[PDB]
Amino acid sequence: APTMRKKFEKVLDKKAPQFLTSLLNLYNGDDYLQKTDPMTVVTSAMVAATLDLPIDKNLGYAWIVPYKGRAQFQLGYKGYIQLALRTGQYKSINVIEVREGELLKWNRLTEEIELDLDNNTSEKVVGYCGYFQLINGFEKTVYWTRKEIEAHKQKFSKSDFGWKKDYDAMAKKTVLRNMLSKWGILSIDMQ
Amino acid sequence: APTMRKKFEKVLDKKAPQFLTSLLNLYNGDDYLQKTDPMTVVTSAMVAATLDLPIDKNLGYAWIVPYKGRAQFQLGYKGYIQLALRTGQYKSINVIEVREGELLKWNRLTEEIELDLDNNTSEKVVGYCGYFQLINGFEKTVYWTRKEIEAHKQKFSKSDFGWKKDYDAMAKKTVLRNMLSKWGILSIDMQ
Amino acid sequence: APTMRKKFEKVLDKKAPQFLTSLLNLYNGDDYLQKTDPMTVVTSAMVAATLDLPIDKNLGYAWIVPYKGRAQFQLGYKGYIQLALRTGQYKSINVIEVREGELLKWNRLTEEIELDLDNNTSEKVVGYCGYFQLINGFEKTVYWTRKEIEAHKQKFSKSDFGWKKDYDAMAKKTVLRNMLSKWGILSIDMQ
Amino acid sequence: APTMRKKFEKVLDKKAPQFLTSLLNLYNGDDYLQKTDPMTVVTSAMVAATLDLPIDKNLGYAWIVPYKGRAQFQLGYKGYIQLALRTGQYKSINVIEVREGELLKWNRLTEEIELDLDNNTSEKVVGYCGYFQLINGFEKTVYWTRKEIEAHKQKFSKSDFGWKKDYDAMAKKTVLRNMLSKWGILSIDMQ
Amino acid sequence: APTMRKKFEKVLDKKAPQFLTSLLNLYNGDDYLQKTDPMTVVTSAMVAATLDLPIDKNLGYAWIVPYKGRAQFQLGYKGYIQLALRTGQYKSINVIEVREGELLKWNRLTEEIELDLDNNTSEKVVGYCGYFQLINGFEKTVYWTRKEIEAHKQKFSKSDFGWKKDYDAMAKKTVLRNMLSKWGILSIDMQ
Amino acid sequence: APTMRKKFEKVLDKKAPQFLTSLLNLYNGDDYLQKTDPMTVVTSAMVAATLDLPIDKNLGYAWIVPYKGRAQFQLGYKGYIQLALRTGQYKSINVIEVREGELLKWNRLTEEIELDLDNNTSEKVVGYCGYFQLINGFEKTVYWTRKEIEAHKQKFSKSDFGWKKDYDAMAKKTVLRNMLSKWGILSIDMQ
Amino acid sequence: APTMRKKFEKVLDKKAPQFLTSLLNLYNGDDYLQKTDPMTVVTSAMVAATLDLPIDKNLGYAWIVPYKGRAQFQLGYKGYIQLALRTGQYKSINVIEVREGELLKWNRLTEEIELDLDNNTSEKVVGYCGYFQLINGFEKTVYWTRKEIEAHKQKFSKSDFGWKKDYDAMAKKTVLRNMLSKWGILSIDMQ
Amino acid sequence: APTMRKKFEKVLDKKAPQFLTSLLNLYNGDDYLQKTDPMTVVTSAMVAATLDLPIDKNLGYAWIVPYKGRAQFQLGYKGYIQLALRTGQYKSINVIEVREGELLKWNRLTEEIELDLDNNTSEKVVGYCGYFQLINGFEKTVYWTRKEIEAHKQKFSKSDFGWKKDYDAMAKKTVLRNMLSKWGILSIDMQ
Amino acid sequence: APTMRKKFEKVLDKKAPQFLTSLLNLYNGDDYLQKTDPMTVVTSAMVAATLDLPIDKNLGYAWIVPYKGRAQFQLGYKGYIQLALRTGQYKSINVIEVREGELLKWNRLTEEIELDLDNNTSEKVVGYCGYFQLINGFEKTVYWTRKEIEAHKQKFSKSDFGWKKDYDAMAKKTVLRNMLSKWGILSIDMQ
Amino acid sequence: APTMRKKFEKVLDKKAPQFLTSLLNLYNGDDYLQKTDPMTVVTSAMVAATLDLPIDKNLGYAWIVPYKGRAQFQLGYKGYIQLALRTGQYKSINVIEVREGELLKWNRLTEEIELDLDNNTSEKVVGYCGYFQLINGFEKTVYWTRKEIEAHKQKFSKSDFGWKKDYDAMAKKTVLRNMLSKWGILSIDMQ
DNA sequence: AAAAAAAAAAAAAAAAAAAAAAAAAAAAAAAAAAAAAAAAAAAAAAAAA
DNA sequence: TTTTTTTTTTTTTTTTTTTTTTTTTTTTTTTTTTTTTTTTTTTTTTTTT
Repeated sequence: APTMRKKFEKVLDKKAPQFLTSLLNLYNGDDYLQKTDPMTVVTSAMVAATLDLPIDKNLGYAWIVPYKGRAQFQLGYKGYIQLALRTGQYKSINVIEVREGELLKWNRLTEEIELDLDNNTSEKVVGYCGYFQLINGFEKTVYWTRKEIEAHKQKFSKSDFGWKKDYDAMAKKTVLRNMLSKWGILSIDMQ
Repeated sequence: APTMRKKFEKVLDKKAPQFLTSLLNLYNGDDYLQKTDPMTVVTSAMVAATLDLPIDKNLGYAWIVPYKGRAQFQLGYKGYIQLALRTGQYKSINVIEVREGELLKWNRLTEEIELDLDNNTSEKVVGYCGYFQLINGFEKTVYWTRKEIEAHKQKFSKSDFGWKKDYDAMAKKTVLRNMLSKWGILSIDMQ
Repeated sequence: APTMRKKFEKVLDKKAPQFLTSLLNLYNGDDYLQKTDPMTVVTSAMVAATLDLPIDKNLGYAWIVPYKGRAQFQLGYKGYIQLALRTGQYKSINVIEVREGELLKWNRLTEEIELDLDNNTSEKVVGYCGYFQLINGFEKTVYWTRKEIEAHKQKFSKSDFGWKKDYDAMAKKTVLRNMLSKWGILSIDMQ
Repeated sequence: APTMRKKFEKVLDKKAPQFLTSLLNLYNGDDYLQKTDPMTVVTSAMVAATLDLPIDKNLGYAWIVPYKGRAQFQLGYKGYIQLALRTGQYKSINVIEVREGELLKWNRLTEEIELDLDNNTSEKVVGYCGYFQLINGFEKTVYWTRKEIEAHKQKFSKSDFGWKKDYDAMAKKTVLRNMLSKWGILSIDMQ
Repeated sequence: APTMRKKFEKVLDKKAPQFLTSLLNLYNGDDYLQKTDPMTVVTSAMVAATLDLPIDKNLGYAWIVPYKGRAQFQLGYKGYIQLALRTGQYKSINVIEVREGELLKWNRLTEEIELDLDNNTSEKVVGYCGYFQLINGFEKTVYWTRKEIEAHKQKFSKSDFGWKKDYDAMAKKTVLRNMLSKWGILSIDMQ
Repeated sequence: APTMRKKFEKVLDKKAPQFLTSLLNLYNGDDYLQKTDPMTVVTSAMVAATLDLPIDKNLGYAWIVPYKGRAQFQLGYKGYIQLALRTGQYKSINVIEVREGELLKWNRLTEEIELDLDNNTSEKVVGYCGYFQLINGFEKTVYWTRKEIEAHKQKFSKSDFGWKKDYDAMAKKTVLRNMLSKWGILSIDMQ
Repeated sequence: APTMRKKFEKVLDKKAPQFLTSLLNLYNGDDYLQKTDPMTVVTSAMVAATLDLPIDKNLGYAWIVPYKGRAQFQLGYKGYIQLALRTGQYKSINVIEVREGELLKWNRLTEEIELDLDNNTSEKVVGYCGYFQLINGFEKTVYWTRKEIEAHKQKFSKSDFGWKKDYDAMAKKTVLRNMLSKWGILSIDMQ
Repeated sequence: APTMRKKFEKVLDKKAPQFLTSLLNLYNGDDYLQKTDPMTVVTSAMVAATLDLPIDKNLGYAWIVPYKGRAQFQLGYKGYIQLALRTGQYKSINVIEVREGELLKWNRLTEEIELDLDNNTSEKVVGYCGYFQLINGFEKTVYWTRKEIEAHKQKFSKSDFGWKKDYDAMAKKTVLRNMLSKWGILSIDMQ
Repeated sequence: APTMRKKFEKVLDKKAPQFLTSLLNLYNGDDYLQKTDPMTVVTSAMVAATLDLPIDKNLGYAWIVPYKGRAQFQLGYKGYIQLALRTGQYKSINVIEVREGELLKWNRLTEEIELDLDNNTSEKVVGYCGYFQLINGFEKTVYWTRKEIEAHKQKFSKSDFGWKKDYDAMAKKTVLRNMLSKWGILSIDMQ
Repeated sequence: APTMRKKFEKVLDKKAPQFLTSLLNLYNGDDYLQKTDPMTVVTSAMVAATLDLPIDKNLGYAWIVPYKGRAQFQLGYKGYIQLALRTGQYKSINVIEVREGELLKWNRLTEEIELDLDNNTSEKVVGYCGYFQLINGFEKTVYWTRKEIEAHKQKFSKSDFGWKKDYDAMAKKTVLRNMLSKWGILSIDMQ
């Protein structure tokens, strides 16, 4: 038992600046966590700083969100990218927007898609595509339409300010985060 | 005997942050493990952290479930994906939903299935299909119907909250986890 | 002599986490190995961890069973699958259940079997079939009836709890393990 | 001379785990090799591990048998199957039991045999048949009677425990091993 | 000159395990080669391992026999079978024993022989027959009597232990090896 | 010019083991080639290995004989058999000994010979006969007497050790080799 | 034009070993081609190897003879036999020597000759006869005397070493080659 | 149109070696075709190789002769013999020389000629005779005198070197070729 | 309808080389068919090659002559001979020239002609005679004079180059072709 | 019924080239059959080719003439000659022209006619005579005058181009065809 | 009854460099093998420009 | 620029046996180089029961 306590104390002392920065950023921010127990907020900042993911706004790697008076540590859509890059096994990641009259055919069985880029008749988007390929040959491609993204936003999202000014960025972020979370390979320790 | 103790101590010291993160996440969670022996919970967290599978909720790789006052470490449906990707011998993994009037014929002997996608008469699903192919030519395909999935859920599952709002996700997860567990090739050490 | 000792020590040090995981899982389990010599259990865990086959329950690759106060390391019905996949020469493996009024004829000399699937008059099973085919053209097919499986279970099996709730799974597992052990090609090192 | 020593050392270092597993299995077994020179046992384990044929009991590929105080490495009836499959030129191998009133005629010159299967008057066996066919058209068929098998067992076998409980398995194993050893084509390196 | 040296070195390095196995088997055997030059034994093992014919006792493909203080590599009666099967042009090979009152007539010009099998008056053998047929229509048949085999054994063989317990096996082996050596078609590289 | 050099180099690299085996067998043999230029011996071994005819003693397909200080590659009496079998157009080849009081008449114009076999008055040979028949109907028969064979041996052969112990084998070999060389159809590439 | 070049290159690559063997045999031979252009020798070896007729001495199918400083490819008296056998339409070919007091009468119009064989008064030859018969009924017979053969040898032959030791063989070869060249039917591709 | 092109291409590819041999023989020959268009020479070699009649000098079946700067393919006096033998309907062909005081009478109406052979008074020739007989009873006989042959040679032949050394061979060749061309039955495809 | 198309296609494919040879000979010839439709020329070559009558100049069996811009296939005076010989019912065919003072009398009713050959007073020809006799006894004889032949040549022939140098050959050819065409029996398929 | 269909199909397949030649000749000809049903033309060509009588113009054995929009197969004046010769019972056939002052008397009862040939006073024809005699003694003679032939031509013939340039040939053809058709003996199968 | 007829003459061919051998043969009979511990679940998501 | 949810297991233990035998032989080549020549000629008519 004392050995685990000493190891935990050493780990805690090794990562003081991240904890200090997270606490200072939380203090300097707005006042929306005043209805929750401070112990939960401290624990959330602790676990966030343990994973080398500060809570500073300029990076957007993690957040603290209160649920029923309890603070929860949450991962952003760039934390998955950070973990995937820390894994060190990826080769390519990309996500683009398919406009009107670009794709030719697409079947979900063989995951084969063909497009005719730089040949458009209008200036409105029709769908979005994402694709990531590893080093050992594994590849994955997904394609979403506007209706599915709208349904997902209506079902899950509970805000409308961000989705109004820039519709494309939120859709791209959702596609990227879903593709990376569901099928990606993640790791914690950098190699 | 002392050599094995030194090796075990070195292995323990090498993976402290995962153990710390798992313990902190368990502490910050709800109070449902208070009726079990803490030693079993500590051992379960230990073995979970040994396999590079943290117990944090944002990843969903493993769980701790108490059975008859004894805590047990359990693998999720993404842990199999993680192990398969760590193996480094796969080429493709996929699972889709076959809607009404899509498939033509299917026999379980030769595992040959043909479908006519993008040609539907209704908007209700009829079945689910899964398919994974390796690099050395080995392929595997499975097909489930709604009745079999309903029977499996009635026989094994003991909850109904998740199965109500989104029926398709649970069926896809069950098909994927069964196909990967029964016939897949798994490994622990990354290559 | 010293060179072999150094090589053995290096091999031992290379595979510490598997040994640690196996020992922890054995400790966390029930108390049924207390009537045997601990040295035999340690040796069995050692050889099990040497072959990249952990003893964790969630995988079911190997077991430790005591016989006359001596612990023995045993291979499950998925260890054969793992070794066959590690070989890298297979093309297809399958096992199905032949119901009432499905097969037409079957002779054990030429190993030729014909069936009329999706055309049944009842809902009771009559037999089981297994078939595996390699890449270089070698194929093997076996067919068992209910009477033979019942006789085998009565002769060899010494438990009845598992065979009661689900009769089909045990029969399929027995057919698969027998077909893979008697006629399959196995290997230890992954290619 | 130094070049051959370096090559031998490299070959030895390449196959350490098989040697370790064989030695551990020999140690964990019963005490029947204590009347022989340990150097011979070490050499036998060495040559057994050189051919990718471990000595573990669960596989039954090879054995170590002491003769006049000297240990000898011996091939089982599955080692021939393993070598034949490693050759990669086979198409079919089979062995069955001919019961009472099944075969019609059989001549040893043209190796032509005809049978009327699934038409029996009793439940006692009369003989055994074996047949293996290659890819380039070469085929071989053998047929043994009960008297010849009994004479062979009396002449060569020196134990009776195995032959009592299950008479058919030993006869089938003898037919298979004799047919594969005398007329089969074997190889060491996998292709 | 350097190119041939590099090619020879590559060929030597490609076939190390066979050489190692042959040397280990020679070392583990009895002490009868101590009166000969070790260089000749090494060269004989080298050429034996070059032709993919190990010197292990369990296979019986080749031997090393000392003549006037010089070791010589020799082919067994199964090496001819191995080479003939490696050729890939054969269709059938067989050898049987003709008992008393079985054959009717036999002339050595047209090589036509007729027999009445399964009709015997005694239980003593009278002669032996061998027959091999290729794919392109070429066939060859030979027939030996007891007197000729006895004369050959007296003239050439210099041992009597093997010929005493089992007279038929040695005669069959001699007929097979003579028929395959004198008239058969052999090859070294497998096709 | 470079293309022919590349083709020759590829052909040389394709047939290394035969060259290595021939050189090793020549080295392990007696010392009778020490009075000749090594370049001629190397060239002779090269051409011998090019035709898939190794120089090993156990086969007796080809020899190296020095003439006036120059080594020459020579074909044995089995090389003709090998080439004829490689041709793939033959149907039957045979050679027998005609004893006293067996043949009735023989004329060299129509090549018609009749004999009364199995009816002899003495045990001394009188002549030898050879006969080979193709598939397209072409047949050839030759008959030699003792006087002609003795004259040929006196005129051409320059040794007497072999001809003393076994007179019949040398006569049969001479008849076979002459009949196959003068009138047979030969080919190099196997079909 | 490129198509014919590709076809010629493929034909050249298909027959490399014959060209290599011919070149090696020419190199290993005596030095009598040093006064001619090497290009002509290379072309002659090329055309000789194109017709599946190697230039090796042990076969005697073709030769290279220099005329006025130009090498020429020439057919031997066995090349005609090889081509005739490749045709596949022959039934019988023969040539014999008619001794003193054997023939009775012979007219060149109807090509009818009668002889009384095995009835001689001396041991000196008087003439030679040749006869070949096809399958469709066509037959041809020729008869030469000693004077005509002597005149032909004096007129055409320019050497005397071969004609001295063995007079009969050269006469038989001349009769055979003339009869086969003037009236025979030849072909290049084997059927 | 494409079908005929494919058939022509297949026919061309089937007969490459004859074309290659003809071209190589033409290249290796003297320089007398340098004043003609190469396309005509290529076409002539093509048609010559199409009819299974190579242009090699050792056979003398066909020639290429330039006329007014245009190369022409020409048939020799042995090509007619080859075609007649390919027909498969002939029974006998012959041509002889009638010397002084041999024939008795000859009339051109009934084609009846009688001679008294082996009864001569001088050693000078007087005429030539040719005779060919089919299988169905058709026969043809021709007889030429010296004056007619001399007139034909003066009228048609434009060279004198060949006609000087050997007068009889040219006359026999002319008689044979005229008799076979004017009245013979020819065919292209062998039967 | 499809059956006749398949049969026609098979017949076309069976006779490709004749068509190819005819087309190549037509191409290599002079330019006199450039004023006609190529389809007619192709059809004429097709029908000419269908009847096993190539259009090569060295044989002179058939020709292509343009009439009013339309190519026509025409039979020569040797095609009738070829067809008559293919019939297989003829016994004798002949045509001679009757000189001055040879014939005695000739009447056209009974077709009886008598001549006194080898008794001439001048060296000028007076007429021509032709005679052909079958096997079943049918005979036919015709006799032409110089005036009738001159009248026929003036009426029908439209060229004078051939008729100038050799007057007898054209007259003999006309007599032969007229006698064979008007009264002969012809057939297409060889028997 | 199926047997007759198979026999008809075999007969059709046996005579393809004649049908092909007839169709090609009809196609290459002029356009005068375009007003008739193609089925009738095909049937007429079929029956014409069935009787071994091609429709090619160079032979003139048969024709196709349209009558009231229906094509009809017609026999020429040489088809009767062909059938009569196929019968094999004839001995002589002839037809001549009787000029002015040649015949003496002629009565139609006894069919006796006498003429004084080679004794004429003018150069104009007066009549025509025809005569054919069999082997068994049967003879037939007919005699026509100019008036009867003119009346027949006026009554039956409907063209005048042919009858103008050559009056004698048409009269001879009419006499021959009438005499052969009315009184001759005809057959279809050759004997 | 639809039948009259022709485009045909000819050559470039003689011949040889083949006789032959170094092969007789053996070290091989066979065994240690029968099979079991297996069924399954905890999962749906979002905070971003 | 905005804050959730859900549930807890089960079974069972082994046996069998050990070897043998024996070693070689044979020897050596030959011979010789070529030739000859180059074309021609000409194109449609007719009908229907």
